[PDB]
Amino acid sequence: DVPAPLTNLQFKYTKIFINNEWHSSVSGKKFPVFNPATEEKLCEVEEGDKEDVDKAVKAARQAFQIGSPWRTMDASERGRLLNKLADLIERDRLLLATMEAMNGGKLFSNAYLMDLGGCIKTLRYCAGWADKIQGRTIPMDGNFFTYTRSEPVGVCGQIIPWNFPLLMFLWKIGPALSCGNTVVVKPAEQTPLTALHMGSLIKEAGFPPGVVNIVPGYGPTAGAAISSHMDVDKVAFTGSTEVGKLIKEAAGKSNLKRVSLELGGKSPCIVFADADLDNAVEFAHQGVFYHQGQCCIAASRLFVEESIYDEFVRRSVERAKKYVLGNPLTPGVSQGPQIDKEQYEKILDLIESGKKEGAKLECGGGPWGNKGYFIQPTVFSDVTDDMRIAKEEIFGPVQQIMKFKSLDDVIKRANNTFYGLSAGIFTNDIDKAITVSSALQSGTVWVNCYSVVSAQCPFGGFKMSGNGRELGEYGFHEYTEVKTVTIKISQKNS
Amino acid sequence: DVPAPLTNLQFKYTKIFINNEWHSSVSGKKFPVFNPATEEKLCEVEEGDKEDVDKAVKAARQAFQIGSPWRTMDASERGRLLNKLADLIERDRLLLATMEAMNGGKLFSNAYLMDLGGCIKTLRYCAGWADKIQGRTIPMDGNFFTYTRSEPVGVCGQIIPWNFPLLMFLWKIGPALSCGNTVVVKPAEQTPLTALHMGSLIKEAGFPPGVVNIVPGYGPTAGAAISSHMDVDKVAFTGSTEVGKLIKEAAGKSNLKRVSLELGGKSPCIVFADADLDNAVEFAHQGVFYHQGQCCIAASRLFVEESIYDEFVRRSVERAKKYVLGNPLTPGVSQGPQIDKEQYEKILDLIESGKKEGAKLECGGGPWGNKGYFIQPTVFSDVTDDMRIAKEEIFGPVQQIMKFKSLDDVIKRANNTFYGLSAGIFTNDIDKAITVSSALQSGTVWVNCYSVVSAQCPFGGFKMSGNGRELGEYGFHEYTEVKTVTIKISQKNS
Amino acid sequence: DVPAPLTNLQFKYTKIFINNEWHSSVSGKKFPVFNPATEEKLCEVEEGDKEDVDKAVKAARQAFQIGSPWRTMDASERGRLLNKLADLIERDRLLLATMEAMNGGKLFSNAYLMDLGGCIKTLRYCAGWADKIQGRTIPMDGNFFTYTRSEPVGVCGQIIPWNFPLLMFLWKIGPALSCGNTVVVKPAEQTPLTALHMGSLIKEAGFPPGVVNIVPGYGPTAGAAISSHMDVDKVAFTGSTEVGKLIKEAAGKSNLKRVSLELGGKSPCIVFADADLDNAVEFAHQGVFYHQGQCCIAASRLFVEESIYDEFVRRSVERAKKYVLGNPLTPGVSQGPQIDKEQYEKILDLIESGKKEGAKLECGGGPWGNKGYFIQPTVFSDVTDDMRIAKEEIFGPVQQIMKFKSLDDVIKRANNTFYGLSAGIFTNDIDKAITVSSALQSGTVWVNCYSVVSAQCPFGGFKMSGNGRELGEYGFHEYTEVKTVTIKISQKNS
Amino acid sequence: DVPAPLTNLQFKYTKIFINNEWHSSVSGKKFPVFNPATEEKLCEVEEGDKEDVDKAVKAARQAFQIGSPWRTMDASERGRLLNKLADLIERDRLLLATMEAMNGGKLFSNAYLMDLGGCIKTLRYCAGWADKIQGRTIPMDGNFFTYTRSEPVGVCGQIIPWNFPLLMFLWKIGPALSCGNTVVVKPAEQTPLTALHMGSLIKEAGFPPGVVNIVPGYGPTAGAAISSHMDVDKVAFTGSTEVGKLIKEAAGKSNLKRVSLELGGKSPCIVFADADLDNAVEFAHQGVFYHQGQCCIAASRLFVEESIYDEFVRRSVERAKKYVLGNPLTPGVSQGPQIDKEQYEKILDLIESGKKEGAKLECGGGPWGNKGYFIQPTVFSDVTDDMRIAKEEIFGPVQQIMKFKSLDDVIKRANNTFYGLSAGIFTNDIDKAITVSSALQSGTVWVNCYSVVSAQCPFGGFKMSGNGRELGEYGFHEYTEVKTVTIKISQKNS
Ligand SMILES: NC(=O)c1ccc[n+]([C@@H]2O[C@H](COP(=O)([O-])OP(=O)(O)OC[C@H]3O[C@@H](n4cnc5c(N)ncnc54)[C@H](O)[C@@H]3O)[C@@H](O)[C@H]2O)c1
Ligand SMILES: *C[C@@H]1CN(C(=O)CCCCC)c2cc(O)c3ccccc3c21
Ligand SMILES: [Mg+2]
Ligand SMILES: [Mg+2]
Ligand SMILES: [Mg+2]
Ligand SMILES: [Mg+2]
Repeated sequence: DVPAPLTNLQFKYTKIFINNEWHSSVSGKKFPVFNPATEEKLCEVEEGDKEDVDKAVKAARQAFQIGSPWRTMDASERGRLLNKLADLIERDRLLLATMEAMNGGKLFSNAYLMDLGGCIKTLRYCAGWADKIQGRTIPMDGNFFTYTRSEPVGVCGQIIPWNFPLLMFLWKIGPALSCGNTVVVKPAEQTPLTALHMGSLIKEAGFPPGVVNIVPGYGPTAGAAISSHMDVDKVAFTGSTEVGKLIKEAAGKSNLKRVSLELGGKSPCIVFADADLDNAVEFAHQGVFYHQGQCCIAASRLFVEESIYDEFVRRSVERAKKYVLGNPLTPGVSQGPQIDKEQYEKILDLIESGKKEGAKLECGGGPWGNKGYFIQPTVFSDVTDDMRIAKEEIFGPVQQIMKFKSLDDVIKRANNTFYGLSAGIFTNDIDKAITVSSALQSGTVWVNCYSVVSAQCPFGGFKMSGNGRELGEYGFHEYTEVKTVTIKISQKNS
Repeated sequence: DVPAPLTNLQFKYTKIFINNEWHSSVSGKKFPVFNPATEEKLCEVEEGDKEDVDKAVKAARQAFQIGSPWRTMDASERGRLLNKLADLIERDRLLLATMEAMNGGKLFSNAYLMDLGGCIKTLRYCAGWADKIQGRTIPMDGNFFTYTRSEPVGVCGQIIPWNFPLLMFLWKIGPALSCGNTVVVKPAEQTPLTALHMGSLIKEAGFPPGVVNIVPGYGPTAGAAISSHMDVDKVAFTGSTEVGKLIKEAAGKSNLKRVSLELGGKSPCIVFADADLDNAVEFAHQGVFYHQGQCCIAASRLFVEESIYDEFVRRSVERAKKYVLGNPLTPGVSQGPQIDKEQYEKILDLIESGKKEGAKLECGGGPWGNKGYFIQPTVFSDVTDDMRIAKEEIFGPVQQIMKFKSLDDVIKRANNTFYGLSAGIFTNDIDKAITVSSALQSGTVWVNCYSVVSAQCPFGGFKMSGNGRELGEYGFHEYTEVKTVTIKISQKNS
Repeated sequence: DVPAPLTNLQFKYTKIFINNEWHSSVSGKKFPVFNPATEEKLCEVEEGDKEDVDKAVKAARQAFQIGSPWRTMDASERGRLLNKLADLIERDRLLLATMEAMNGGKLFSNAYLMDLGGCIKTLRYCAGWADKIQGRTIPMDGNFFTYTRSEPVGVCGQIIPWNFPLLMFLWKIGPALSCGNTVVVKPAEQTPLTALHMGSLIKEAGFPPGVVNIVPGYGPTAGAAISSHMDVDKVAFTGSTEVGKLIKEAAGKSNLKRVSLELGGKSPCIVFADADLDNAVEFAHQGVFYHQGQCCIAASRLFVEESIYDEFVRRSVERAKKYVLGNPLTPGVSQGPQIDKEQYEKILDLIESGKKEGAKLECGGGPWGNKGYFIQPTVFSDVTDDMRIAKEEIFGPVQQIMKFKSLDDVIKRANNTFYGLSAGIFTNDIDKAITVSSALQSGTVWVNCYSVVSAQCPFGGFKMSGNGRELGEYGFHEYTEVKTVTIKISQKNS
Repeated sequence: DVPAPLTNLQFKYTKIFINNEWHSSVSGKKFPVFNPATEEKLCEVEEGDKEDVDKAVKAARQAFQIGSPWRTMDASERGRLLNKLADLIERDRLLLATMEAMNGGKLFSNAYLMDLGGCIKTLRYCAGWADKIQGRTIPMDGNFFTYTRSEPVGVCGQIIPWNFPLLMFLWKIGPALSCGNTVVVKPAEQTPLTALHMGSLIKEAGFPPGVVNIVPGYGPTAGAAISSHMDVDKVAFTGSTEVGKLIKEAAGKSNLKRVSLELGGKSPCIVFADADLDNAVEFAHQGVFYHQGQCCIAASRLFVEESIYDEFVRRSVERAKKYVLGNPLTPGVSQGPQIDKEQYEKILDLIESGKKEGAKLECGGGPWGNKGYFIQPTVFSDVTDDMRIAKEEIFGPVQQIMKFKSLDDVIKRANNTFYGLSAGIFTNDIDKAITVSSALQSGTVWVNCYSVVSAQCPFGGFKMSGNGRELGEYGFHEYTEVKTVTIKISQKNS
């Protein structure tokens, strides 16, 4: 039961958020934000750059000083504040979902049910960890009492993408704040608006000034000012593998800030002949087509065992033709646009390369309409490993179906990539489920399912799909810096 | 390479061990110890009773005093000492395996390979935990610094059975000493000898006097003096359910000592029609017949799905006929005797009740030989839930085979017992493996195997099969007592 | 800022709570509940006995069946429900606090601020753990995949006292429910009313029927029916050491249910000559006098170093005379009554024994008024270790002040008791704070403070003050039963 | 019992170690290795470069393949192998200590007692973790079974310095192998020899070929080939800040390899007026002067409260005059040389800058001897924060003494650096010990001691002193890569 979206949405929060106040850009420049389904301008936003990032970093640093309200507050109160923030998101759920759909080209009921649901659940999970992040007491050698503190890391710069704008925002700030950090967040230039609304809710919830700062603007300006900043203790980034390398490099060049990255993928989904086919087809399909193919974890290499290949192809093609393209706020639309022209063209070019290189176009395979960035859902069969569409992250509604016969071969092929974010396996065989999931070089492996992401699980990549984990117990701990304290005593006892 | 067993074994360690010295019993009484295969007396051992336990408890208490060598030693030195002990057991393996086989009625190659191997591995595992048992620092409300210590509990009384005498001995002392406790061990009256040899090695390894004390003797005398003792901080018991109840009652009446129990079982082994049959037959067979059926975890209700039941029965019966009974030191013998007359008679009485209640006797069914307590390997089929042989722990070489046709039924029947020590499930279906293992009320559930016990895993019962877990990470934490220390400070910071 | 208490409170929930419904006692009997400050009857409550407990246990067992709503619900939803319950407590805070003050003889603003605040904080802490209770994956020997499940224990019987009725109620149900158990709760006969109100809020929050059942009634009837019940998996108890022994015994005799206990104390508070005296006097004072001396953790042996003894006595006596006795709902009253006549007389008798045995009565020392169970706040000096008032838990407003000179002596004297719940030390010396807190045989040790209890910390006794811990990470885990699952695989890899 | 050092040492292991075999460099070049006390050449070693690193990386990759001996071995056997290696180091202790002292300029009794002792203890600690590294099972939302594996990361390049060559070698390989990784080690060009001896012992202990590979050689050649390598999964580096930046940059540019760094320091040691002076003088003195000042953690800003500053200076100066410089193998020598010319000259240049900037030269201040790189022990007083000797890591026997009078000031001054490796605080005040240790931005804070480093504790820097922790529980988790496995099931139960 999903309400009707708001239609005549008026914008309010369009400025830089520092110390719980709204500021104009130091330059005075602004940049436009668009609806990808219509190409209309939604509003303009202050364009943050280096000098705005520097103010935000100062604010975050002051809020993190020993003795400050955020440092001396009970851990349990950090938790309380995070739950209050989630209450405010629930109150503003329609507004946020509409806003997210409009700005992001995202199907409204998905934005309402999945994105917003995920935002709330994430924050609630995080809230619960605040007073449960613990250090140790250690029975070291000699007459000493030794303990550790799990302290916050400090000022954390957080740079995020356009595909799940609000959700990614909360994935970053929730764990950081739960652990006691302060943050400077740089939303994607395509999708600042829901993040800016969150600023108003952070203030309303009662967070002290300087605890969250938000600086909308471009990557090589505001983004790079964060990655290179001499007083940012940690940078966390989600985005393209290419900018990820630049972030790590900049961290090295500047102050050796801690780095965490999630960079997208080319995730294999392997379907063995004993799999439940109905289950497998639907999961594989959603796994590559969700949000117009704009998921990091997209099942973009679908390996199907020979004896079921033709049938799986047939069913996949049938499934891919059940969409109605158009405005994602409009009742009955089941596929939205891609986010912007750069992505649209990237994807068309890759689609052309699959045609040129001999893959079999089964459906779709070109643009749709004459307004907004729409691409027809496309399936290719007889794809081979050396094709661009088998190698490169497409980030559009383009499914690749490939054949295998040997178990050892499909594992080596699945693993033969610099990516490692996720993978899926479909089989009813216990032994294969365990051993194949052990052998895949992927951060998450799903078994008889795909795209199952929950706040209780750590999430992130092997190899060039990432450094570190987000969420679960394991993620939390990476927003802490360990301090060992060792005290000389006259006599130690067990 | 299993070497030849020693033959002409001379006994040396036959006394009460306290403060690293050997003592006569206070009464001067001794009790005889027998070889169950031949009924000949091996030697006499000092008969420990209440007054000897009191001496052992004072020794253990003194060794536990704040400022003693054992309390002030580095945790890592506790670990070194445990590893040194394991070296000594390695050195003395042939002698201990021989002794264990003679005293216990145990197949000599099994004593040498399984029991002794397990002793060594258990101690090595324990040794590694010693300086890794850690407390916490805790972000509690208010201007306080709080931490916890994982202290040893103190003086632990440890009462053990006759079926794996040396391995049980090490299962008790290893974790206890790892965590810094002192102990008073009470070996079974049937099988004190390898434990007494262990005293010599504990001394040789260099443990401080009073850290391990061993009081051979009977149950209602020495055992009960431990369970009722007003200065024992914890009792750990492995044995019968009946006596476990007495121990727990004694603890309640005396000084509320902490209690952990492992009490045996009536463990179900469920073989689904989709299972690998060769694998299931062998594991289920070893699962009930191992060590003349004298395993707490014996797979003594074998539920087999109707479509494969007859075949499974036929194959189990054929497998059960491949034994040579005799002296467990003699090459080619593959089944030894039961431990003693009382067990022998309990088993024959239960075999008799199966015949009387209408079970189908497939093979075996009575004694063998003219010396020592031997029973033919016995298989009953068409067993039903209401039969004594389906409800009571038999603890001899007696297999019950029953059938089932519904998943829900067989879970409910498996669970319908006051026991809950272990269970097995044989299937190739992923869903059944996870969901049935979740639904079984048993401490250890094996899938496509049985009797896989390892030091890294916690082991113990649901329901009346026990309280607490032994070994693994979890075991070690039940040999500690948690102390919270909360220190007022002028101002807390995260 | 505390509101005025309700004055004309009408009672509504007076029945047995089973399956989210209100039931008459099977017998039809009822028992009266009184205001201890006035001796007026508040109302009558259904008198639960064995047959009511049996219905409650059946309900709890059915709610815990595999497939039931409570077993299949997301862990995160158990958390959500617990936070909703805390929201309802906040909504009903005035009502509950008034009710608690009236029924319990508790100072209203303490009930409002401390008890109710604690109730809410406790539940919020618990809620946060629900989806963070995790098992393990274990790299055991051999070709196996091994994991553990932290499953709930089952049906947990929970028996509680009259001193902090609502708070103790939530201490029990919060962690149990967070971990997925079902419960049968037996409030104290003196103080059922706030617990019964909680039943209405549990239903209103949405908990499934049978998840919490509440059976008001007496100890040797309803209490003993729980401790002896053959289908209760665990009993948790707070109360007198005497009934604790009976609970453990009954657990042993019946079904070996798991036992956890918190049993009160004789806690030492040690004040060294370098202590801040202002701080120390006020903490020691509150530490023994809070809630009319009716805290388990009462600082009822106050050891003061010789050179400051006379001054500490003087200041303590002055502090003890600053009370206004009377009705705990009345503005300006700072000391309420004791809970009932049995306690009142226990305390008077102990006060008489201190007079008889030669302690120096410094103030108070007898009853007050002629209605309700009021005792004048009493301080004794020159108390010695062999006096009844130095040995026995008094549970009334009676402070014992004792002298020491030697550090080693005061430690041995502090430790010379069967009790071990808590202790305090006041010193500015780092070395003493660490080493003395290590040497004290007490579950919680406070340093330069006293009575600091928070949900993030495990809480419970050494020796005869308890078995197990409540709250913190450590408590949570004791409402779980560990299951190890070991799966045979073709080949294991690290 | 420190034995006499060997004199007439013959070298045997001088080559590149790959797959348990010794190789010439691919170029055929060798490089000379010197004794810094005498400047004489010890031997020549094969000069490893990019092509030799490529060979080592292929070997390590192959040894890491799914199904290899190293991947399929029981975790507990990894532990056994580590303990066996520690046995071999024990056997070869005199030879290794002699070698370490000759090659490193290190006091022979310190090499034998401290360095070698530490090597052995570090490996024993690591050995015990191997089969105790565990993942999780996770109660995630929905009908799923989720678990995590703590897998090894893979191929780890490990680049180490000249100051504790063998101990650093074991600090790197111990945890890495414990967790199941394979490695490529690059010892410092000044000090390859004990590491090459270790290759022989790795082979003798029985590790599979390719599990450890060692490539002696220079930094910008072999080191850089590791940090840039497209098939190394993680680089771990201990050394200068400057080079740490290069490594992190190289990782970003190449394959986003995981990076951990320990980079040295400018560690403050704060002595309050209430401290025990005798204790503080000695710890602060050893804290800066140990191993000719060549410790990352050197207490190189000594802040002393004004009321005791002059006395502290006087006593420090007297202590600094009790050295005999010479060959560190000669009985009675208590200070050896600096490692090499470049370090020697860096130190003299810094000493010079102290004189020029107005520090008060109390003793020492220039070179000594006519052979080897010796510098007089030097103490400067009246040092101020802006001086080169207060800002830069000197890494020679040079003590800076400064004064302070306010707690707030001294914390701010201690923290005002880009380093954050360690700090010490000397005080007897409980409040200061906890609160100042909390406020210091340093990885290890010692209280009333200094330089207490133990295998059970995590060790590493805040800020530009490092990324990540080594050793303790926490260290071991950075040699793992977390994989989440999520399996669809028909119905989940708690
Ligand atoms: N630890 C504590 O917080 C605590 C609380 C109350 C009392 N006490 C101590 O105990 C003394 C006596 O108080 P009490 O008589 O009110 O406490 P108690 O131990 O009798 O009662 C505690 C709870 O146990 C129940 N109970 C009583 N008898 C039982 C039995 N035979 N089987 C099962 N349950 C039973 C009661 O009905 C109540 O719910 C007090 O003076 C005090 O010293 C300690
Ligand atoms: C009874 C004991 C004391 N207490 C306090 O809050 C005293 C504080 C007084 C100074 C303002 C307290 C609190 C909680 O939460 C408890 C829980 C369980 C057992 C005992 C207590 C106490
Ligand atoms: Mg880009
Ligand atoms: Mg018996
Ligand atoms: Mg009573
Ligand atoms: Mg250099």
